[PDB]
This record gives sequence, structure tokens and C-alpha cells, in this order.
Amino acid sequence: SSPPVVDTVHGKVLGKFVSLEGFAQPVAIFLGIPFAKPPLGPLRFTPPQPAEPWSFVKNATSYPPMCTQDPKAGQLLSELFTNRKENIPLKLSEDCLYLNIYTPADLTKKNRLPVMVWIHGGGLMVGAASTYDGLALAAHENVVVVTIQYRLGIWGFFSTGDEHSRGNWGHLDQVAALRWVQDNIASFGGNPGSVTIFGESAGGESVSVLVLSPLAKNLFHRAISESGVALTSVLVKKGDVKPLAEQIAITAGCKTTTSAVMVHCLRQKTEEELLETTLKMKFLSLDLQGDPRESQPLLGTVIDGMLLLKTPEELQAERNFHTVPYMVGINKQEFGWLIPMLMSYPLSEGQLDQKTAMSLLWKSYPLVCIAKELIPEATEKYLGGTDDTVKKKDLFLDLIADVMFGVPSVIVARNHRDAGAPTYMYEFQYRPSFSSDMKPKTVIGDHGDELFSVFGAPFLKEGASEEEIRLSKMVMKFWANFARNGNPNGEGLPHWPEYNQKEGYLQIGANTQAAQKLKDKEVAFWTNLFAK
Amino acid sequence: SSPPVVDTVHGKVLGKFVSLEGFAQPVAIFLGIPFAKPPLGPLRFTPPQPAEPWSFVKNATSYPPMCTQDPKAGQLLSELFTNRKENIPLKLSEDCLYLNIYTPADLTKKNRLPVMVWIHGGGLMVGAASTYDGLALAAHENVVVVTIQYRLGIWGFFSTGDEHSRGNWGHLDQVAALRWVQDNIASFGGNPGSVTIFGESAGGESVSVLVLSPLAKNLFHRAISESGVALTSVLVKKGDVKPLAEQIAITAGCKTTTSAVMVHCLRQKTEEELLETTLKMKFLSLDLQGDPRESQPLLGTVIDGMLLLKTPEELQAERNFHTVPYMVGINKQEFGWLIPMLMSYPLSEGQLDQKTAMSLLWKSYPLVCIAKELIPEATEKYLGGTDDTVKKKDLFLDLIADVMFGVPSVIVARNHRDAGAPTYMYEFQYRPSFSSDMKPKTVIGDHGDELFSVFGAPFLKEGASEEEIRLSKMVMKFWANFARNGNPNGEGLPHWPEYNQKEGYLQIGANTQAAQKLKDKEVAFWTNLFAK
Amino acid sequence: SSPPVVDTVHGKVLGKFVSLEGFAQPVAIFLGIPFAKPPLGPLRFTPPQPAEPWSFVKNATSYPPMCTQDPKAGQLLSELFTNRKENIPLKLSEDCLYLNIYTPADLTKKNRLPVMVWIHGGGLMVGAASTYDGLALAAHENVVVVTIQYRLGIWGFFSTGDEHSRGNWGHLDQVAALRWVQDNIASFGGNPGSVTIFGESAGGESVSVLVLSPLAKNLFHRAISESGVALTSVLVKKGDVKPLAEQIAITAGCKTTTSAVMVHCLRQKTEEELLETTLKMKFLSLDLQGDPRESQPLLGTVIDGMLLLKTPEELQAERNFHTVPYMVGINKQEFGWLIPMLMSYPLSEGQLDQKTAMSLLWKSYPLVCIAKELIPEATEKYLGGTDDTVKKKDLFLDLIADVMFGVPSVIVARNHRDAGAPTYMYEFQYRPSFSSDMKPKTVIGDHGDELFSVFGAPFLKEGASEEEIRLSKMVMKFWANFARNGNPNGEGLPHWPEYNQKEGYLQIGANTQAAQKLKDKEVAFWTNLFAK
Ligand SMILES: C[C@H]1C=CC2=CCC[C@H](O)[C@@H]2[C@H]1CC[C@H]1C[C@@H](O)CC(=O)O1
Ligand SMILES: C[C@H]1C=CC2=CCC[C@H](O)[C@@H]2[C@H]1CC[C@H]1C[C@@H](O)CC(=O)O1
Ligand SMILES: CC(=O)N[C@H]1[C@H]([C@H](O)[C@H](O)CO)O[C@@](O)(C(=O)O)C[C@@H]1O
Ligand SMILES: CC(=O)N[C@H]1[C@H]([C@H](O)[C@H](O)CO)O[C@@](O)(C(=O)O)C[C@@H]1O
Ligand SMILES: CC(=O)N[C@H]1[C@H]([C@H](O)[C@H](O)CO)O[C@@](O)(C(=O)O)C[C@@H]1O
Ligand SMILES: *[C@@H]1O[C@H](CO)[C@@H](O)[C@H](O)[C@H]1NC(C)=O
Ligand SMILES: *[C@@H]1O[C@H](CO)[C@@H](O)[C@H](O)[C@H]1NC(C)=O
Ligand SMILES: *[C@@H]1O[C@H](CO)[C@@H](O)[C@H](O)[C@H]1NC(C)=O
Repeated sequence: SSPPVVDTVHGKVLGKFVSLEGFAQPVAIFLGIPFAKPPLGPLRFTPPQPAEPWSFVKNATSYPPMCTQDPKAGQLLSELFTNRKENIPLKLSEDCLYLNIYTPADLTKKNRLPVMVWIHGGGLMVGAASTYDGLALAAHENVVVVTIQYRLGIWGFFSTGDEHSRGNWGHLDQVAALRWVQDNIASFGGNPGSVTIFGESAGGESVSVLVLSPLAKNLFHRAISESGVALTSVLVKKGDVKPLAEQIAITAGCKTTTSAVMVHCLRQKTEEELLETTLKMKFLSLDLQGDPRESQPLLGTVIDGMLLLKTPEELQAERNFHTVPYMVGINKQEFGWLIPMLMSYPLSEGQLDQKTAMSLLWKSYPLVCIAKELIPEATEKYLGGTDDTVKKKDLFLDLIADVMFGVPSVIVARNHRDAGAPTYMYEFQYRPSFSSDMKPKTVIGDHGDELFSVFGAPFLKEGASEEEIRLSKMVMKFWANFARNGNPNGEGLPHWPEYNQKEGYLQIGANTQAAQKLKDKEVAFWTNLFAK
Repeated sequence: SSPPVVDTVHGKVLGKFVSLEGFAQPVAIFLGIPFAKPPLGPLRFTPPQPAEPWSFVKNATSYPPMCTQDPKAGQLLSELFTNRKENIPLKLSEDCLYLNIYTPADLTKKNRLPVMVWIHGGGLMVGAASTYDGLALAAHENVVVVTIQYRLGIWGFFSTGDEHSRGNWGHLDQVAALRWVQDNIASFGGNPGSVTIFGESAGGESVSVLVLSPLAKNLFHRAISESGVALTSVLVKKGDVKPLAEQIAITAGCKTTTSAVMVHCLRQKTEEELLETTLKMKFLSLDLQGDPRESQPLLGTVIDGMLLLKTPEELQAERNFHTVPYMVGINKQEFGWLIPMLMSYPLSEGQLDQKTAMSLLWKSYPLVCIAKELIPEATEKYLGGTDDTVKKKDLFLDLIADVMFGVPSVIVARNHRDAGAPTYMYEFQYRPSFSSDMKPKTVIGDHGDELFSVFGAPFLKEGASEEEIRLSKMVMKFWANFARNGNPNGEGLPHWPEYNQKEGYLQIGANTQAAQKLKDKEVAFWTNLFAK
Repeated sequence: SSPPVVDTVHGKVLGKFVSLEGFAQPVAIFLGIPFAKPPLGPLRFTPPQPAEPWSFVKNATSYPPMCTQDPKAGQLLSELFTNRKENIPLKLSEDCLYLNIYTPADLTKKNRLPVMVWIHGGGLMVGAASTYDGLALAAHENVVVVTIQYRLGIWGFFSTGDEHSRGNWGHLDQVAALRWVQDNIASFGGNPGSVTIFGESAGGESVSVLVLSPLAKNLFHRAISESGVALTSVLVKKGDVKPLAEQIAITAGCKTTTSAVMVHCLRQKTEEELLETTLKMKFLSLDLQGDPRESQPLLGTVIDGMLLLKTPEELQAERNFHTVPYMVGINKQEFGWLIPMLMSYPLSEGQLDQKTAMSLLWKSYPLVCIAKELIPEATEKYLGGTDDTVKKKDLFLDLIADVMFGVPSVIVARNHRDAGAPTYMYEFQYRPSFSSDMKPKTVIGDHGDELFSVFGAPFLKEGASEEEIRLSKMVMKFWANFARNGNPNGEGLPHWPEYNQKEGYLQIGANTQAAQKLKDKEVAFWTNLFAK
């Protein structure tokens, strides 16, 4: 087999052919194709620039580096979320603005297959594109799968709240990667006219943000947010960000005389220096002691007036923006195992009481943002069922799982619906065999669990039962169908009701059946409590 | 009511209201409006670039930092020159290209008031805009007052004598602020068609230079120089500047292989390194020992072929330019106390003698630039009056003051008059009650004295006598009048004759009246003596 | 009598006049005219850029700095090759993109004399333009002599094989200077339509490369390669260069994560650091210990896709480029002393034997590149002669000279001839009197020996005899006749046949006369042996 060579604006790319069990046409794969100029030196904390064109044939045949992040934390999430047999270790580097392509098309002739661009999660602090192999998806549903990478942590979200460092560089990288798709994907058998953006968690939030940004208008045609939206305050830094900026500057050892001075100084530091600072800050771990409101937050999406002209809560109440089919969905136990574990959540006992509950939730303020004078009312409505200390822990996890993902998600879907745009919702409730051993077997539909079915882990890994194997096939159909027509339906698949007034949504799992009114009670209770 | 918000070209700015005794309408003050991109990193030693526009409302409510300078000397000059009750301490920074705006207009309606841009002095080595509060002048004369800052010392005047580092960055910053005003001052109630530039000392020197530069052509319509002009040699380096550049490069710890190499190296130093380098050169103090003519330079205005195409001495006796009304003035005793006190001039005796005189006057070369063979003739002229060891000390001061301000000022005036453009002269002779304690009472019209009257110190500070209050109301009317018509005269004021052929000028003080032939005698004497 | 002053595109240059022995027309000399912007900071490893225009008159009267290189080796080569009486001490700097002009034309009147641009040699690692004084040649043949410089070693040839650092900066520097000649030379009395480029060794290789470069088409009209062509392997690294980059990267102490990462780290290193890295490398010295092949050669000309689109080998077989009169030549004893000396070749005992030869040959791999399995046949061909162990050393020095210069050189001329363009060859067989003392009198026509005749050492240095003087004059006529008409012939000169199918070449020395089939037998052997 002679390597697939594609011609792109910036030059030619050389890839490799990989065949998948049960498919005639081997999939053409490309790794580490640059879509932007390396954000080094003076390019740090600025919008991504076009990639410099190359003279000969570029070998897109080596997994690219994952943006600088906590290597330990990074590699772990890669392992837990990956869908490939063996996990692929990755190197760090500021030089990370790359994207991988998986095309099943026969490059020998013209092809305009729907394109699906994936934005990985990791709370904007960690993650990589290489973690997800788009082999199965491409072959199984005949779509072009593109996994993109974007600036994380300080490198992609540091903001002085002014024109010296607006922020949201990570998000600008996403929009930059999307343009590349529009100008080149046709060379890989893709249809720049049928691009669908889908991500999980932080990636879900990103898709949520892009669906709102005037900078993305016309860059995609359908969107999927998996367990993550923009109303999810945790990732969106509203209010004056200046204070957090100065805090970072000082930790890195810089004067805070003026914004421009901070930025200039941070541009002076080395990758290693910013990483150490990144770690002293302990952004991914939750601070137990101290004041709930003080415990340093983090850094993420901001309202720069470029990507976002205003907070998401506001924007969504404005039906004058360009709309597109939008699928929003959550898992059964978003806060089941994964997240708590990675945050080192205080759940050693496996039990709880009305007191600790009101105490853990308060300290969990940097996550669920709940006023202390509200703590009780909330703690009661949930943990008031039985007296079982164990039944309590579980309801508490639901409590949180509804605040971060449940309520926000349904709300977003509602508004999008009311906006007059095609909307679909779903609740994934399954337990993949590819779960971690340290995961209690009772936890079903945990954070990220649907990833294995969406990316077809069953056709790359081992031990998947016929049930699981078919659950995956089923899901890819849905996703691919949506990608094709902005409607998940297709012959041979359960019927997926459109999310309208009836609020019909689809429950996916062992038995995939349609239902209605998702987290309706939940949305109600919280819409009020928060209104104080 | 509500804080003032003006929309400029680069975005909206938020100011603050301040009422002043006897004025209904409060003055809208704006602090720290950026008129240039912070000259940091590679931008060091290069022309000023346009400021980047901002997405929301910018708060122009804090005093901006002052450009890097001797923190010690800076605070001292500010306290001595400030027209306000309590001196405002400042921060040092390379990010200092800001300006403050004081408009007395009712921003709720259209207004086109005359505009006066103030350029602070400080030997191009120290100074700040914030030192001068425009609240009084704006309220009392109904004009917009704009105080600007420009790079100082190494940062704004370093020159290799060639294209790798022309120099005059500071003057360019000044020209830059005039362009900002031309494009934005209307949003603050100003009339871009009537901008008057004025400054004292180094600032007066700056105004003079701008009057001779093609770069400032059409950016101002009137000009006033308070005790300082172009011929004021000391601030205008002549000959090869390369040697001084190298002296500076070595002190900072750089190579000196080529001009490009020097500049490339200093560009890499840090603010503190250049600040500590500045402190070592001791530009401010006068060296008492070693050979006089050698004594260390100071950097300043240079003939770069961009701002000045030749020496002021050459440009005046020449080109058919675009002239404008020009007001040039000096004080009664320019070297009476303030300057000598700050240069630590050796006069602890309170007396001098014909011999010591010639000794001092020769060591004072870096200030007067008089050949040693001329000294006796010159020394004799002034000190040859009587034998009093006191009357000598004083006459020696008139000597210095005449060579540095008196004669140069009148020559300039004449040259301007002869060019055929309105010309006015004045001589301020009054001892403000806001003078420093350590200042003998025998001094009148010391350096900087007319500053309290010009910016109405009597209306901010305390204790002004009715006579001092009046002197201020008067001077301001004159300035403002000149700024409106280009003629100081107006009702309720003594007649100020034009500096035409009769060489009439205004003697300002407790008793203001017109006179003729200011310094005529000296100009003559020094023209021959200097002609070897 | 008054300093010459010519106006160039970026400003005025002030030179000096100099008179040679009996010439009435003095020669104007300009030293250090910049033809590009100092390649500092980010400009490192990037194509040369235009120079910044200066404002007044620039004094071109000081030897510019030679580009960073080994100061020991650099001084040494300059001392061995200089044709001036006293050697000129030089300074090192990244700031070195300058050229020197020697024009015999009367600047007061129009003048379009032929232009001869000289590219110095030095293995692309060392060398400087100032070594070569153009006074004699300029006066003696009435042509304008131009000596140019270009980045060396790491600064001028570091390549990552991709767009982040293509390479050949040094060759691009040469092309830039040529463009500078085209736009200015006329101002110096030179005809931009008749520019001849000639260089020695590495400078010879450069001339050969410009001859095949699409970029350089139209920048010259005649070319002379003296002991060095593009086929001279040792200077053109084919294959993947990425490794040598990683090696340099690591030695300089830089991560090797990605090309962009490497390039970015090296740009951050100080000139001094990169020189230390250059010394650690140990390029100019042949390594005896270790694997012959692994013993890294150097780093030089690469196929970037901008200056060269394919290996010289492939390019020559293409008669579809621009063709011009090309003179190519070698010296009787190319490897007779200078080269084996500067590299510390193990030949002290002044003799060799078949075994030590085959073994020596294998170690010299990074010089003549000879598959180990070939050595015996090769060594048996040259050393199969007498049993005289001393003759074997000389014949071994022929073996090498042939593979590095003789053979490659003839093949080029032939290929050029066959492409349909005027070709001329020669063999210099003479021992200049200006040879180092440590050079055996039996070595005649050693590497670089012709330089003394070409640049007329006999008319600047002492000791030359009537015969050497006569030789120099002769050679200078030939070189200038070529520069004039693309034909070395002229009245009063031996006939120099054209290198057509008969393959006539000129033998230069004490007895200069025509001849045929130079190296004919040797090329057949090596072409055949190398066919593997
Ligand atoms: C010790 C010094 C400081 C403060 C003084 C205050 C009042 C009397 C006298 O005035 C002295 C001077 C000495 C005489 C000279 C110093 C010159 O710097 C300015 C002047 O006019 O007087
Ligand atoms: C002892 C060795 C080192 C330095 C010398 C210096 C001057 C005389 C002679 O030159 C010797 C040589 C012996 C002859 C060798 C020198 C090689 O450099 C090439 C050669 O032709 O034979
Ligand atoms: C820097 C490096 O050595 N890695 C590889 C890079 C990748 O493009 C990037 O790392 C992104 O994967 O360049 C190649 O792919 C190429 O163009 O031939 C080969 C090389 O092995
Ligand atoms: C550090 C500081 O005090 N400067 C402040 C500036 C100044 O007013 C000038 O714009 C620039 O110095 O503006 C702010 O106050 C503002 O617009 O919110 C932010 C900043 O903190
Ligand atoms: C660039 C530089 O500063 N170097 C020297 C220059 C040369 O033009 C260049 O070095 C190239 O020769 O010449 C000078 O004397 C000059 O008057 O311009 C200044 C200095 O001595
Ligand atoms: C790129 O891949 C091809 C095919 O596998 C290979 O022949 C070539 O050597 C590679 N080039 C690089 C840049 O290593
Ligand atoms: C500017 O001042 C206003 C007061 O009117 C304040 O509300 C605002 O926070 C200040 N700017 C910022 C964003 O800090
Ligand atoms: C340039 O040359 C002129 C006269 O040739 C000389 O006066 C001047 O000083 C030189 N430039 C320098 C080095 O200052």
C-alpha cells in the first residue's frame, strides 16, 4: 500500500493506511498536521496565527505533543478516557496546535462526507487529541473524524481583563482549527459544508461557547455537547478577572504594576516556570480548609468581547443569533466516581449525615456555588429521604451532579428550543466494561462513560460483550445521523423524539427507549433556591 | 449624578467629577488614558505605536505610573513643582505613555473649548504629568487641559547616532500625544482646531523643538515656552553621539562591537538594570573634579533627520515653514536657588571672589559651555561691578542664568518675530508663598516660580494672599486668551505689547506692566564673546 | 583629494581614495556597506532582510566584523590566505552582513565597468571578506571588485529539514548581496548588467550552487569556481538532516521535542553560547576514534525547496535552466598541505603503506565518502604504484584530492558544456612565495595557492620575483577578460581553448599552455567504482 498523500493549501501531507476488521476500504490517517503557527515567545497570550507553508511532503505520521499541562494528571485522564487498546504516552510542549484526521473516503476520487470535529475535555487544564482514535467511527459511519488540540491552563486562558491579554486563547484555537477544516477538509474527502462539532465535559462547554460566539458563525452546522455546557459557571469566569491575574503573576514572580507589565513578564518565563506555577496553584484539586469563597478558583472562559460579547446566561436569552441543530445530553451519575476521585473528594467513609452534608456542600462552593444561607434547604430537599448514611452519600452526589450538569444542560436545551432551533436531549445510563477497577460496580453512567460507545471502544479494545458492541454501533449511528441531517433518526434505530414542549428525550443504555421531562423537577427546585 | 463616560476612538473611558469653589458645573477628570502601545520588549528605543483598542468601558481613574527615572529625584521635583495641596506619590514603569484630561465642559452636550497640552520639565531625565493638576485652570478659564508623559533618559533619548537607534523617542511620544488629541479631544469638549502646547524648562525646550519639527506640523496652533528653548544647548547634544552611547553600553554591561549590537544588547536589559545604569552615570549631579570638558554628558535632543533635520541654530535662520503665535518667557532669577540646590552647586559660603568665580565657571562648562580663554572676559563683565563677596555670588548666578535662558530665549523670540509670526515675551518676577522653606527670601522669580500662577496653585493650596490670588487669575487669563486667539490681551488686563521691532514685553508680578529690550544688553555681549 | 561620496538606495556612503604604485587614477574604497538588516534576535535562522535606510552620510571606513566563527581557526585562515602585506585583526559579530567595494572608476563621470563579486571560502564554517584586498585587481584590470560576507556555521546553515528552519541562510545572504549589487553598483561605476561571481573552495561551492539556483537567475552573467563545486559532497548534506539538528540542539542544551521547539530554543541562546556549542562540536578536525560514518561530517548546503529544489546531481541533468559562461578549475596538489594541516591529518612520519592507507581512507569517510567494501580497489589503484612508502603518501594525497576536487570539478564543467554553455577549465601548478614556512617546498599548487595570483599578492606583498609578478598579471588578465566577455582570451596571452568535446583546458604556472582531457582517466575510474 502506497501512503495516502493529500494536498493542502500549506502543502502536502503523508499519512498511513489502517484497515479495520470488516471494512474493504482502509482508513487514511493523519497525525500532527499543524493548523496554526507555534504559539512561542511573543505569540504567547495572543490569538493563533496561520501556519507557515511547507516546501516538500510533510509526514503527518507521529502523534503530536499535548499542550503543557500537569503530565501526571494529563496522562491519567488520557488513560481513563482513551478508547484505544493501549494508551499512547504523550510529550508536553507549547508547540501543540495540531489536529489529527481520520478519513474513510477513497481519496482517489471526489468525496464530500460529513465531518465531525472533536474537542476533548479535561477542564481546560489538561487533555489531548491523540487520546481519541477516530478509526472505528470513520469506518463504521463513513464520516471524517477530526480531533483538534487547543491551548490549556495559563497558556490558553490567562486574562488581565483588558486589551493587553483579553484571554480565551484556547477557544480562539478551536475557531482557528475550524477555519482550517473549512479551507482544507475537502482534500480529505470531507464536506466543509457539513461540519459537526462535538465534545465532552470542557469540550462540551467549548461547543456550548462556540454555538454562542459570533466568531464561529458559519464554521459548523450541527453541535453536540456531552456532559457540559456554558451555563456551567465553574468554567466561566464572570466578574472582574484582574485579581486572579495578579495572583498568578506574583506566584510566577512578576510585578503587578500594570496589566501590560504582567503580560510582558509572563511572556518572559519559560514553559517550565509556568508549569511549576501551574502546579503551585493546585487548580485541579479542591481545597478543603480555608474559606469557600476565598479558596482560589481557577482560570477559564471569560467575556472578552470578541469570542463572547457577554455572559452565556444573557446571550441565550437573545434569539437573533445564527442557529443550528443542537444535541445536549448528560449521564446518569455525572459525579459518580471519576470526577470526585480525580479531585480527591472527601468520601473515605462512604456514608454521610445532614451535618457533614451541609459542610461538604459549603466547602464545595467553588463547584456548586451555593450560598451558606441556602445550604440547608438544598441539603434537605435531597438528603431528606431516608436516614441511611449510605443512601445519603449517593443522593449528595446526585445533588452535585444536578448542579454542575443536570439543570444547566436541560435549561440550555430549553432555551435553544425556544430559540426556534432543532434540539435533542439524552441521558446515557450504562456501565462500560472498560471502567477502572477501582470503580464501584454500582456506579452506572459515570462522567465520560458514553465516550466508549461514541468512539467505539468495543471495536478497538477487548472483552466487549455483544450487548456493549451493539450499544456502540447504535450510538455511532445516532451521532453520525445527526451529523448528516441534524436529526439522530435512521432506519433500524429506536425513535428519538425531538426536544420540544413535550420535552421528549432519549434514554440510552441496555434498553434504549424514549422518555420525557428530563430533570424537570430538579430544574424547578433549583431555579427557585438560587433566586434566593 | 453619574461618572463621566466618553467614547474615544479606541473605546469608552470612565472618569470622575470634581467640583471647584465658585463653579457650578463640575469638572470631568480622566486619569491614565493610554495614547500609545506600551514601549516594552522589542519596542524599546523605537518610535511610539498606536494603543490597542479595548472592548468595554476603561477606567481612567488612577494616576498612571511615571516613566522610569531616579525615584528619589523624581519625587523631589514633583513636590517642588506640584500646584496641589498634597503631593501625589507615583510608581515607576516603562509602561508610562499616558495622559490626563481635565475638561470643564458639560459633556452632556456639544462643546468646542480651546485645548492646552502641558509638557512637564525635568531635563528630559525626570518628571511626570500627574504632578500638574489642571482642575483650577480648566474651571477658571474654560479650557480643556491635557497633561502628557513621554519617555525619559536612556529609554527616551538613547542614541547611537545612526539608523539602528536614531533617538528622540521622547519627542516622538510627544508628537504621538498631539495626534491622539487631534483624533480624540473632541469627545471631551475640546476643539482640535485650536490646540495650544506649553511647557516649562525641559518641557519648554520640548515645545521649542516641536515648533521646529515637520513631524509636529499641523498638530498645534499656538505655543508657549516657560523658561527653556531650543538653543538651550545643554539639552541638545551636538557632534558624534556614538561615544556617549558606548559609555552607556559599557556601564550597562554590554559589548560595543557595532551600533546594532549595542542597541540589541540594551534592548535585552531589564528596567532595573537600566535604572541602576542610570543611577551610576549620575547625569543629574555636576562633577567637581577631573578635567571639566570631559565631565560626563547627558543625553537629550539630537539631530536625527526625522524630528530635527538640522540644528535649531540652523532651522531658525531659515525655512519658510508653517508658523504659529509663539510666547517665550523667562523668570527674574533662573539660577537663583532651585537648580543650584538640586545640582549641589558648591556655594556653602554665601560668597565668591573673582578667582574662585573663574574656577567655578570653568568647571561649570557642562552647563554654560564657555571656553576657558573667554572666562576672564565674561567673569569680569558681571563680577567686575563691585568688590563685595556677596554681590559677586549673586551676579555670578545672573551670569549662569543669562547663558542658559535669558539670551537664548530672546534670540529665539527675535528669530521667530523676524520669521514673521506673532511673538510675545514676558519676565516673571514674583516669589510664590508656596516656595520651599530652605529657599532664601532674597530670591524672586526662581526656576519654576511662574508655575504656581499658571496652574492656579492659589486655588488648590492654602494661604494665598489676595495679591497672589490675583496674580494667578491674571496669568491664567493671559495664557488662556493666547490659547484662544493667539494674543494674550483681553478685557480686564494690562496691555501686553507684541514682541515686534520695539521689542516690547510684559513684566509680570505684583505690579505688571510693559517694558522693552529684555536682556538686550546681555544678548549683545554674549554674541561677541561667543564669536571667539 | 576629498573623500568619495556615493549615494546608494538606503543612503550616502563616505569612502576613501587609495593609490597603487604607478597608477594615476586612484581607487575609491568602501568598507562595511550593509546589504541587509543585522540578523539578530528573531531574525536569526531567517532569510536576510533589507537594510534600514540611514539619514545622513554613513562612513564606510572600517573593516566590518567577520561573522561568528572559531576565532583561532578564523585568524589562521585569514593569515594564510590574505594577499595584503600585514594581516588585519578582526572582530566577531552576528552583525556581519556587509560587503567591501573597490572601484577604479572615476566617480565624477558616468562609468559602467564590469563587476567582480568575490565569495570567500572557509568550509562555510570560517572566513571573512576583508581578508581579500581588491586594490591590485581593481587597478590592474579596470574592474570593480566586490568582496561579500555571509553567515557561517550554525547561524548560516542550521536546518531542521522543515519550514521552521529550512536552512541555507548563508546562500540566501549571498543572493541578497548580489541583489544589492544590481541596485547600487552603477553608483560605484559598475555595470549591473555584467556581474561575475567567483569564489574559492567553499566560496567555489557557493558559486556552483548559485549557478543551479532559480532564485539567483539574473543576478550574475559569468561564474568562476576555484577548487570547489556543488558536487563536492562534503558541503551538501543530503538525506534527512533532522538528526544533525537534534545533535546540535542537545549539545547547545535544548529540548528536541519538535523542530519549532528546537529553533525557538536556539534563538534564545547568546552568540557566545552558540560559539561554545560550535567548539564542542569540533567540526574542522577529522576524528580518528569511533565509527567512520558516525563521525559527523558538518552541516551546510541542504535542499531547502527555495534556493535548491533538488540535489545538485539531479539539477545538472536538466538543461532547462539559465546558462552562463562558467570557468571551473583545480590545483595540482589540492590536498598537498593546507587542508591536511588545518585538520591535523595523521601524517607526521611522512610516509604510509597499503594497510595504514586503506585504514586511513576508511576513517576519512566523512570527507571522501567511500564505501568500506571499495577501499581496497581504490587504494590499489593509486598506491599500487611503487613500493616507495613516501610516494604512497603523496599518491594517497592525490587519491583524496581527486575525489574531493578533481573529479567532481570536471564532471560539472562537462555537464555545463553539454547543456550548451561556454565552459572553461584550468589546473594551477605553481608554488607562491607567500606560502607558510611550515610548508614543504615540494608541495606545488596546494589548496588556495592560486589566490595569490588572482588577487595580485605580488603587487601588495614583498618578495615576489619577476616570474611570480609576471604570473599574477597574466592570471588577472584572464580572470578580467572572462568578466568582460565570458572568454578569458586576450591579446598578449597564451591561447585558452574552450572546454568543448576535445576537453581543452589551460595549464597555469611558470609555463602556461593549453592541454586536453584533464583528469579524464580519474573520472572514469571513480564514476565506475562509485556505481557500487
Ligand atoms: C547652605 C545653602 C542652603 C540653604 C541656605 C538657606 C538660607 C541662606 C543660604 O542661601 C543657604 C545656602 C548657601 C548659599 C547659596 C546656595 C545656592 O545653592 C543657592 C543660593 O542662592 O545661596
Ligand atoms: C611531521 C609532520 C608535521 C609537521 C610538519 C611541518 C613542516 C615539515 C613537514 O611538512 C612536517 C610533517 C611531515 C610531512 C607530512 C605533512 C602533512 O601535513 C602532509 C604531507 O605532505 O606530509
Ligand atoms: C518534530 C518531529 O520530529 N516529529 C515529526 C514531525 C510532526 O509533524 C510533528 O511532531 C507533529 O506530529 O514532523 C514530521 O511529521 C514530518 O513532517 O516529517 C516527522 C517528525 O518525526
Ligand atoms: C494597576 C492600575 O492601578 N491601573 C489601572 C488602570 C489605570 O487607570 C490606567 O488605565 C493604566 O494605569 O485602569 C484600571 O483601573 C481600569 O480601567 O479598570 C485597571 C488598572 O488597575
Ligand atoms: C555599524 C557600526 O557601528 N560599525 C562602524 C561603522 C561601519 O559602517 C560598520 O561597522 C561596517 O563597517 O562605521 C562607523 O565608523 C560609522 O561612522 O558608520 C561606526 C562604527 O565604527
Ligand atoms: C516520510 O515517510 C515516508 C514513507 O513512509 C518515508 O519514505 C520518508 O523517509 C519519511 N520522511 C521523513 C520526513 O522522515
Ligand atoms: C471602574 O469604576 C466603576 C465605578 O463606576 C466600577 O464599578 C468598576 O468595577 C471599575 N472598573 C473595573 C472593571 O474594575
Ligand atoms: C566620517 O568621516 C568624516 C570625514 O571623512 C569625519 O569628519 C567624521 O568624524 C567621520 N565619522 C565619525 C567616525 O565621526
